[PDB]
Amino acid sequence: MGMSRERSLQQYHQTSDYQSAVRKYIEQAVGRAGRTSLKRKQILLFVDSGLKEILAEESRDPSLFSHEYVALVNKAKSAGKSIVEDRAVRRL
Amino acid sequence: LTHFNLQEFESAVYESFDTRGLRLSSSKSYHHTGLKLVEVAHNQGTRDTVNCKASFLNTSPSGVLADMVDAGAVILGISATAR
Amino acid sequence: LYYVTDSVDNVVSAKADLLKLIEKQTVKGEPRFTLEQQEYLKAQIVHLPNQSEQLLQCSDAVLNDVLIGFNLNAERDVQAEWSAISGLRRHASNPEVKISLNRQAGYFYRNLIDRLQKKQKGADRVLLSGSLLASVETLLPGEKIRNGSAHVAFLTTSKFLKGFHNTRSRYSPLRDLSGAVLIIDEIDKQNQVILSELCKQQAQDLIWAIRTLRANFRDHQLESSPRYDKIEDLFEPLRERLEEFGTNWNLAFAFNTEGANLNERPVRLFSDRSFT
Amino acid sequence: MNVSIEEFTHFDFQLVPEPSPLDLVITESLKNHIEVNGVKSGALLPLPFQTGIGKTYTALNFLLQQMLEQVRSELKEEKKSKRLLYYVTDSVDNVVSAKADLLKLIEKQTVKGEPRFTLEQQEYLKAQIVHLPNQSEQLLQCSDAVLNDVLIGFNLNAERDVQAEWSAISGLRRHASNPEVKISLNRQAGYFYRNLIDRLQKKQKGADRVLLSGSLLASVETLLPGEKIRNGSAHVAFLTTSKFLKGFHNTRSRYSPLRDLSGAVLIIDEIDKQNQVILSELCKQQAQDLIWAIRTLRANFRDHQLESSPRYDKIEDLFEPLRERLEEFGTNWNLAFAFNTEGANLNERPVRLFSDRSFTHVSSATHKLSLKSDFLRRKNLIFSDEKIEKHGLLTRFVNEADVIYQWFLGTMRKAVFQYWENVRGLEIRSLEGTFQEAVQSLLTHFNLQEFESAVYESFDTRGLRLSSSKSYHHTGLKLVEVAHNQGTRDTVNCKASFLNTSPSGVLADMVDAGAVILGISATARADTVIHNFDFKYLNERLGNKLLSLSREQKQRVNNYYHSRRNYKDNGVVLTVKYLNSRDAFLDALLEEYKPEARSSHFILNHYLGIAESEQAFVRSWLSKLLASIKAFISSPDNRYMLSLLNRTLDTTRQNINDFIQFCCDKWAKEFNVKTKTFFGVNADWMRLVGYDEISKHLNTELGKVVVFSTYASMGAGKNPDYAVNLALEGESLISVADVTYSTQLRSDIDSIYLEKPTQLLLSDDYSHTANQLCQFHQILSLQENGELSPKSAENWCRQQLMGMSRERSLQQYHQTSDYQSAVRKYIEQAVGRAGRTSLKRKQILLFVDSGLKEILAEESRDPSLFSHEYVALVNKAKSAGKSIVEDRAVRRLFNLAQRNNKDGMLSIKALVHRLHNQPASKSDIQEWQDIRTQLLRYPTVAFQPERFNRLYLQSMTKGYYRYQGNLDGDPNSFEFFDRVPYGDMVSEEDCSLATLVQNQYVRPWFERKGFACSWQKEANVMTPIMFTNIYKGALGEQAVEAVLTAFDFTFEEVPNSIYERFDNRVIFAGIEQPIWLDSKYWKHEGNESSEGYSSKIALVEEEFGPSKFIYVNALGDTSKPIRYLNSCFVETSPQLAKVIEIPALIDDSNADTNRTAVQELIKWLHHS
DNA sequence: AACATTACAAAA
DNA sequence: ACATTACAAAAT
Repeated sequence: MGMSRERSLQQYHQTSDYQSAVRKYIEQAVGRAGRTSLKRKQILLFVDSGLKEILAEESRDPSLFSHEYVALVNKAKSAGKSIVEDRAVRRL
Repeated sequence: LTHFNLQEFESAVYESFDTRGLRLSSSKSYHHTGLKLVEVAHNQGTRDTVNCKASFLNTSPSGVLADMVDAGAVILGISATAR
Repeated sequence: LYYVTDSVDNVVSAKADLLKLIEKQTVKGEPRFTLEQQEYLKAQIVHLPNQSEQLLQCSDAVLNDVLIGFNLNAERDVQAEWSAISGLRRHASNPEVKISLNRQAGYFYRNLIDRLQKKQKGADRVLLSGSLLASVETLLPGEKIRNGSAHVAFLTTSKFLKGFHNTRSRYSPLRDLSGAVLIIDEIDKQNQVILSELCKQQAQDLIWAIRTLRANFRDHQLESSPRYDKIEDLFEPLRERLEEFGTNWNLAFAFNTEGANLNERPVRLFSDRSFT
Repeated sequence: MNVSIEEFTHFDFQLVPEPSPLDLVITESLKNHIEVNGVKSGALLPLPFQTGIGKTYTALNFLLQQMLEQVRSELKEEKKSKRLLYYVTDSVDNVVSAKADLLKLIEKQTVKGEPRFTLEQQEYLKAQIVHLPNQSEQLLQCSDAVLNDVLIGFNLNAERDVQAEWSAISGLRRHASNPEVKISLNRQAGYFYRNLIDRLQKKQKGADRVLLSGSLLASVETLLPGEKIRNGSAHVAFLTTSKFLKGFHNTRSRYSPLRDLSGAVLIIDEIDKQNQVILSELCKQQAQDLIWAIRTLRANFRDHQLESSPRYDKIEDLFEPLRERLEEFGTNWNLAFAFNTEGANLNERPVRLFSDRSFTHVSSATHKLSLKSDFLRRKNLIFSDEKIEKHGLLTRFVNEADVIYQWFLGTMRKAVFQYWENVRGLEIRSLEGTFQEAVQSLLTHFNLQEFESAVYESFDTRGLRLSSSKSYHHTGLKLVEVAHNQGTRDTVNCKASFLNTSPSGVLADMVDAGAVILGISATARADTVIHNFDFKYLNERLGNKLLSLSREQKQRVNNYYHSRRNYKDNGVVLTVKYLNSRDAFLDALLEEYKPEARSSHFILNHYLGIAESEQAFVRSWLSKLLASIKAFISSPDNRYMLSLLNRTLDTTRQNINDFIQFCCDKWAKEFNVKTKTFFGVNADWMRLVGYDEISKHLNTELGKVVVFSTYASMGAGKNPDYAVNLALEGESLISVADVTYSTQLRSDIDSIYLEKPTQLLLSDDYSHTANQLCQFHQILSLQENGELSPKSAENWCRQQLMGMSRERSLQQYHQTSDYQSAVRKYIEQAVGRAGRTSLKRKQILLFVDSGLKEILAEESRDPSLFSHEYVALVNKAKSAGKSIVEDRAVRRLFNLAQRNNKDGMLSIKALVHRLHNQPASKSDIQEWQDIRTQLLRYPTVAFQPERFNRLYLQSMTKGYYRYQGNLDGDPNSFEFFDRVPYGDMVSEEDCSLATLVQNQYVRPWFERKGFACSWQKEANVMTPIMFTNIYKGALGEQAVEAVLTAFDFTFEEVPNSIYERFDNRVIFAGIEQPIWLDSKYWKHEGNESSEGYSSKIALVEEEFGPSKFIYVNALGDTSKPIRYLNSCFVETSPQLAKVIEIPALIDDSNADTNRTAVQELIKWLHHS
């Protein structure tokens, strides 16, 4: 019918694919900023609070995550756990 | 194409062999069937005939990658968010 | 061997770093490769940019050599375009000139390579050796791949999907991927790059196409030479299907619409081809 | 705000300036055309107005008068469309200058001393004139504001593809450096204009059509000058010939003037040159693959149908015969298979075939090429039979395919016209408004969209169209190349290039479409078909539509020219000299140039850079040129010399220049006169410092000037005059007119040297195919006019197809009188373009290459309109007495007799072959019967025929002639008239018509049928082929039919299965078995075999069983016995014979019927 | 009443 | 063995 981009985005935001894409963008952003070996005493990360509920849903193996991404995920998860629908069951 | 007098399909055929010359059959998946969008509208310059202009996607990017792997190519994809 | 990534800058930088690695690699403290071995290794690596940048990086001497060696120096339509582009080149002002220079470079490269391929396909095929071979390999990096001088190619994803020219035709890597090795940098973005390439295909008029196929497959036949052995049997079911379909839908008539609301807006149909 | 038409209300349209005799010459001639013919008929008026007499002023005054007539009609008719006016010439510079002079004429015209037009009237008049340049120059003259307004108003400002291109071009515009940038800028302007106008037209065609008004309308009219013509704001257009032929764009489509020429007026400057210009476009057409085209037409016309709506009424019947022909052709040639070649020599070289489409066919193959369908291989193979099989030839297949393709294009034109008629009927809008929609609808109903372009160009060159008239000028030629397809080595294609008409045919089409054409040129009626239109063909085709000046009008023009160029009464003398080559003279200056050298040949070979082979040629060119220059330097009063050569003296021959320069200096020192030289004065030089330097030097320095140029460099609008400074010139100047020191004081060239023009055959550098078509067109035009015999033309065509050199083509051309006419045309133009002013020297020196003396001495036209210099040249040449030359008229008569005989010879054979092909057609029977009827009714005609022109030849005698040739052999070996004093004679007596008509039975039949009983003593008489193969047979058949009908016999029409095998079928007394008849006019040996007669009889009985066969001789001795023969033509008993032979029906001594023979025939019929 | 943008590659 | 050149327009 020819709807608008805002309505397509609203349709997309109801999927867990959207959250995975958000976390992918955050991971790339924090990874493209640690390219050297000389580090300051303190590294400050400031995050839009709307990302917190998303980043608390990271569940993959952190064996290959960067240090900044692990710090972000731990800080988000520090607020406890939130009730979410399992991706596998809904996909089933 | 010259034996069949079908030279006007030449370009089309070439493009097909670009996107489907890379090709376990009755498996069903959007990634190797694609989609089709058809517009039925009046022909240019004449107001009493119509045409059916169709745009196709015969495969998805994942289908293209699977085709390259199945064609014998060894692919090393390097990315931190590769999976 | 292919090194593929999305950006041109990453391709150029990766080739530069490979050359640096060849130059400066050491084992146990001694240099790994001698100067001759380094030169031989560097000779096997080729870079395939878009056609405009391919033309603009060739000197006027190389292009004059190519034109003289293929007897295109007297065509007028070719010499006028090349003279105009050389004049633009010697007057490279602010990018206002550069955009036009790039566009004309692309068009001239298309025309020149088309004529060169046509000349090489015929019986009066030019023999390539020495300075002419060097000039052609400078103008056509794919000729190095075709001859066997080089086997490593640095290119972008879109260039890989479209292919590159040599003296004979346009070579498509996708049709010759048996045994090749691909190193794809930033692989997850190649999904979007490939999708953008796939969504650019030309639309087809289905009524015209089916009518043409039905009209031409009704009578026309292949020759029964050994080159066409068992090829005619591949098309018989298609001929039967076409004849039955044309009988069913009355393809002798042309198509039209009538009624309300069918004129203001064209009809749009979407199909996933299975159940949507 | 723009002026309106309501301003001319108080203007008086009867007050005109005093008209010059040239204006009367135009208007008086054009009025009698409206009287004799109608107001809707076109005309062609060639006006021999020489340059400098005021021809541009006259043409522009006529154009302004037409503009005023249009304004007056609009005021009185207070909505008819405006009458279009076109000013067409070859050069862009001439177009721009003519428009500038028209605007100046509007601004500065006065009547009785008061200004003719007010400021607002002047603005309104200037608003009606438009100029149409090429698309690149059209774009580059629009400001960025206009283009931004156009893009914004059509919502193209956000498209990326358009905006990137426009940004690139705008960036290029500001950085306009040396032409290295300008060439690319022009190319990009052309491409961007293509894309932008295409998008604008697409957007205007759809429902979302932008409304144009105010600033957007002004911007669009600035970008698209044709939109002004389409709206009706303007109706006068200045454009070039090529632009006129191609057309121009408006907001809807590309407008083609050729399709809308009804009522338009064309002013064509330098008309005779346009013959060449038009040919160029005609030679640029795209080649067509005939195999692909015919296969596509056959596949798509087999099933696809048009809709039966009222818009398509009676259009399908236009295409039904083409469908039947296509299906029959496809079965005949097995178009289900693809084509290929095999054999020796068929691979190294492609096959080339040339056809004039009537009687000139040439093949590049040494042996006849055959075409065979191999069903086992499923292929169509082209063979070379190393051993006549009429069926199965490549030439037959190619000719039939070409015929079918052209038939399809013509039927598409007819269908477009019918669609326009139906649409006009329904929606009650010109032929141009429905042309594209009709083409699209027809091609999409038939699924034949790939022919779209092929249709459009055709309607350009054949939509401009007294039918059975035969002439090369409206049939054209065809060049076919059979060669392997690209990329595949087992199929071939047949690429064909066509010329469907000649430039003369195009001009005749424009005149017949309702256009009034004024062609202005001093050499407008030259006697060349190579460098001018064919005016014999134009006269034949147009009749009184081709206007001309009477003797009194010509004398008025001559008096006006003499009054403005009075030489004799003002003491101006023209001294003409003819220069021969002098070897010792050149040797002297050669030795003085390099005194250290041993011989002059060493100097030419080493110092001048002349190769030893060409030295002699140079020694003829140089020794003449210098001989003029010296004679110019020793002349005291002369200042300005122009040397017209064939080759440019640029830096490529720099060394030669030095030698000439040296000589000049020496001669200057020998005569104490300063001399300046201008070498290499060509078109590129004029684009640089632009001939104003020579004028300034003549105006400011007291020395002689010698300019070295060529014929090609001196164009129509070059104007080589300088501003006179009376201090530098003495008393040598003379005024030859009566004008009171009009504006500036200017003089012209005073001394001239003329070389013999050389490369007088046209050529095309666009491509190899275009040049081939140009050469073939020239050969065929020379054959059509009669300058070549058919044998010479066929040999020349064969050599051209083999690929000869230009020198051999020139040698072929030099043997014609067309060559001499072209030479004299070039000389006349050269001397006419050098007398453009009225201030003349005491003496005017003309130096002429002596090789021209023999040519110019053959001038024979009326010198009433020649210039003074040309008359002086002709008189000087003729001063050597008269030379014996062959008359052009009689030689053309011989050549045309041979041409007509050959054309009839081949046409009769083709028609008979088509007749002996069962099933036959109906147009073929009609053609055969019409030919016989025309010959019977008009054996000789007084006027030149129009519908059957190739059945007759023009003889020197009246009603009879002599010939000597083999009527069954080679048509190229026939001789006619006094060349064969003792030969076969064609007249009324050799056909024994007078003795035949004396009989009491044939004569009433001839009167009631209208057949001539005698031959009028006329100049047009039938060719020998028609006298022997057609006329005598018709006489015998008619005599036999009348004699038998007098005895109560009935005759019925033979059916097509046995046509031309037997003339008639006989019914008498109701005998239920069929009876077949054969008649021979007089006694002749039965060259057809008895086995052939038996074959015919068996063929007849195969379809009709037993019957009767009669072989009767119309005229002969009636005492001979009546014969009975069997099926084997052996004499047998009357009780079992099947063939009855009658030796004579009417006796040849007293014209008495053999009634006994008729009675015996009746008894024979009673015995069966 | 949702959501809220930049960037690029091959050109024909 | 002939004969013996330059110039134009519309561009696709």
